[PDB]
Amino acid sequence: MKEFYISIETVGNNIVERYIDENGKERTREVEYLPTMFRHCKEESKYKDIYGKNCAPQKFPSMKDARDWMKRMEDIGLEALGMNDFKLAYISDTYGSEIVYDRKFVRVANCDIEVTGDKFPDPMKAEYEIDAITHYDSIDDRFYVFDLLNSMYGSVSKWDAKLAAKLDCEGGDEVPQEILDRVIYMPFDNERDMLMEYINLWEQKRPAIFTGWNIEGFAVPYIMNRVKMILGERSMKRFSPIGRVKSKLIQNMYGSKEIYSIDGVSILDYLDLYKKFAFTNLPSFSLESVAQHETKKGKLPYDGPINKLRETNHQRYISYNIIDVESVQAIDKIRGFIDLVLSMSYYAKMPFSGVMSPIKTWDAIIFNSLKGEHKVIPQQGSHVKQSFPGAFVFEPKPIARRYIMSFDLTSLYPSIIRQVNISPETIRGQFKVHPIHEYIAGTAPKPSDEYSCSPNGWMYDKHQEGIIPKEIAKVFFQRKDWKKKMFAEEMNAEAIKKIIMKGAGSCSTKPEVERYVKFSDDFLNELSNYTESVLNSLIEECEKAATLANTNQLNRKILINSLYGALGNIHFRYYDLRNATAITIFGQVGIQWIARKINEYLNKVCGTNDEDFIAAGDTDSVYVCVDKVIEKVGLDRFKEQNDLVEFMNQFGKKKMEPMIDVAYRELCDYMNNREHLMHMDREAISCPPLGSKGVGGFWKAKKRYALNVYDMEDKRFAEPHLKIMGMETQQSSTPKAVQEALEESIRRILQEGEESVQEYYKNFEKEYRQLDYKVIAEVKTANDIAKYDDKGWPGFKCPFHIRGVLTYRRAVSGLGVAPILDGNKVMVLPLREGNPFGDKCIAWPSGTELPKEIRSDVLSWIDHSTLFQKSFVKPLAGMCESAGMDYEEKASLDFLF
Amino acid sequence: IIRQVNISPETIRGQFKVHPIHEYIAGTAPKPSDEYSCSPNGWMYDKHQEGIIPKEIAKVFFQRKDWKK
Amino acid sequence: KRMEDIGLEALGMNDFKLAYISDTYGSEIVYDRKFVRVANCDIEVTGDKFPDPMKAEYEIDAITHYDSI
Repeated sequence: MKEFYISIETVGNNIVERYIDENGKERTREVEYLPTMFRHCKEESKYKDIYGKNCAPQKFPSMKDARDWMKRMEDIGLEALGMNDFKLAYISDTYGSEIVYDRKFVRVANCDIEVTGDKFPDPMKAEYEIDAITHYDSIDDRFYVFDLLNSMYGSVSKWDAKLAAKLDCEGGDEVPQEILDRVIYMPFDNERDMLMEYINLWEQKRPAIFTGWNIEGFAVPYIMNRVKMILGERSMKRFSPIGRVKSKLIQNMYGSKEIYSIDGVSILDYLDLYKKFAFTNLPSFSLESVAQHETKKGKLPYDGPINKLRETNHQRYISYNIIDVESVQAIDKIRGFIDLVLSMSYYAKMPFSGVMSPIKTWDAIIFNSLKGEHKVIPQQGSHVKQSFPGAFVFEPKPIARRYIMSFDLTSLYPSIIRQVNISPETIRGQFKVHPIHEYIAGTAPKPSDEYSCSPNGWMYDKHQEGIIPKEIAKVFFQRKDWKKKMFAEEMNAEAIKKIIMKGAGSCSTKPEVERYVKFSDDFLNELSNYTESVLNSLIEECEKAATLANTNQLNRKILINSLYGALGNIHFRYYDLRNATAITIFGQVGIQWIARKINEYLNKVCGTNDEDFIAAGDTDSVYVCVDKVIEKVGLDRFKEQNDLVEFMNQFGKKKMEPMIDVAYRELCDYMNNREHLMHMDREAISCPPLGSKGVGGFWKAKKRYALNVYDMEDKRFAEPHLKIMGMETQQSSTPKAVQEALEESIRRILQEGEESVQEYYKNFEKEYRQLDYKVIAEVKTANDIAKYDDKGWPGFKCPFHIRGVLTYRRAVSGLGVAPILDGNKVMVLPLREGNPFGDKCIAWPSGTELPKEIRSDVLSWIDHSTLFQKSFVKPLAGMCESAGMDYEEKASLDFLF
Repeated sequence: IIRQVNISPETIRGQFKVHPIHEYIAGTAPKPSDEYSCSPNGWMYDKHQEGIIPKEIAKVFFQRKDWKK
Repeated sequence: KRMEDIGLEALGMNDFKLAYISDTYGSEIVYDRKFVRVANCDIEVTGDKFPDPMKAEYEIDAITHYDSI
């Protein structure tokens, strides 16, 4: 196979690189790199810069020589062209051509750690002890488990595999058997031996990419702080193959935590990878909920705080962590995220960790393309931070819109990038600036005829294609090609399964198999001339090829989606404030333009005037509300929801292409570009169920609403699915039972009608009173109690939770219960005025129950009324007031005339 | 405190079972150690070798005393 | 820089001024206050606008400089 690397780093005047040799074995080499820099030249040279000026190369003998040359030509006020970074230059020059790789060869390690502690174990200080370490090695495909037997928290027994494999009722933990087939378990009596064994295990099998769920937040820091605090820095630095473990301190978002960097292994936090490369939103991003979402496999419920688990049934503890690491692997097996990171790294010819930063990725790819085109990139200009106006958010009228067709165009910012061709050399000057409303209404004349136009007052070329548009075109063509390859792989795989269940009894031999291309019929016959084992190998190969196609396709997708955020950042090598402002305000101008055109055309077609049809909207989405066409055609014509959906789909199909084309060709000739790529679709629809009196879709606030979608992007649903955001259905401040109740109420108001919501209100209101008092008690933190107490009675400015704690202490005076301690958590149950305890609330310690003697007296005297309203009534009020709806009725309007 | 507890970057010898501070304040907590000195943040420093920082503190103290005399 | 790239500790005083003082004096230093030239300066500039430390626009009319020796 081709020579492909694992990880490159810089050590002094040398480039060190861990790679895979020609025979599939891991090796390490050290090369004294000779950087080749560039500078401006008056003489004729074949190397021409971005603008077109001739430039001359220059070789250098040392790393420091090149750096000092850059500094010295910087301080004399002269510009030096090329790349300041050198690892990218080395990797680009060494390989040059596109590289191939085998995912099996690269060692992908997974880690997870469990630390028993009195208080939350703090990764930065790492004061507690490690007793659970599960390291998953890929090529060895092994779950190495390190357990600490004799800790300072009391010695415990030894883990048993067969016991854990059993069902939980006999005392097991239900770990799947194939997992225990690979669990290499080792106990340790003392911490030093276990940590040293982990160190030497890292040494023997050095990971190439070292991941885990929330790893740089809790795992990496804790392990390294503990090895520093136990063994010393001289062993802490043994993690890296080059002996360099430098600690970065910032995490400037709140300045809370610290990240780590082991020079030689590419740390890649799986939590960040999921957060950035999933396009999904969840109420909580903790491993358990997302694992349930992804693999539909939670773990057996447990009891008590985690801190005491090690001392109660440590067995389960260790088994718990063993399913912890697998869950992550499961997610990988569903998403192929590490295959994606390998694909991007080897497509951009760049180090692995750069995947975290879109700017580095884009710089690498654009430099590689330009170097392939014999050009030179400019020096990274230094600019100050000048924030530009944000997103043009439409104004939503809090009104219920029954028939609302929503749509947003594809790659808004990337498409605009070809509308204005904004590369640094493409600027051509400025023109006379009109008010923005003039361009919105089109009253301004043509800014320029032979030169392109942008609403930011600036002007760009038309015949000279920019380098950034060239990269956009290349990546977009690659994405289209790989989507075609996906279709090819899909029907090839279905042909293979057709061959499989047709039947094939013959010889066994693997033929000349191809990838990412369509399979011929004669090839299908040849595969039918092979055994069912060979057929299984063939479907495995087809599935692997399809997964690689997915990695490539979503690679292109995220590159395109990240270019916009790359261009607007200061440190990007081709930042232009004019370009960023043009991009943003052109997006605003385009969405306003299409909103106005929608209003005009819908008024003309309906025959009315001055009517507004556009609802709320973002910088790319315009949820126009169109119900006039439905009533205009005649609601009686439709007998089923499917017929109405199909009719409005045909209306959208006949309305989008011609209207959008005419509403964008004039803007295209205004802007004077080569061609208008800018276009929307009919992605989303919504409609209240036929024959019902539900509102269908309302609008509570900006980006806070609900709809009953029938068809997302031609994915029809037999029953309508509710799409909800903004409200507390997804907000975890309220309990989960009320979350279910709110989502059900939302469904009822959208679809069923008024009386349904009234009945559900009354039903839940009856059902809430007898619900268990544990879940309907508010979680609060009990602190600084002694300050707010007055001889065991409430004092000045006594907090509500502290008030409840004081009432509890008064009530449990003489009950023989443990007192509430400062810093503890308490569930609070408010009380009505006049209780024998003489106060409006009570609070009891976390994880415990109310005392039996006073439990009945409390329960008979609790005030659930104001809690119910705060946890359930609040939302309905907003939607019903914003949907022309009532949430409880006490007037007739019927009994009289 | 630095001179008495014998605290220095080189006299660290491990940690012990930390108890909550209010348990130490009332004196009901168990004896943290017998072999080396201890500090109620939950750390343990050797009793015998006087640290460099305590040594310099003692030097400066003695200079202070002789100069004031 | 070379040893830091390797990652091994480079012990010793990183600032060489302290190394010079430690090496070339060694014994307790004896000094006299009549040889240290300590200076006290004060300024007064006549100008309509409030004085701006960076602009340095006006001339200087009153300067006073006190020397100890």
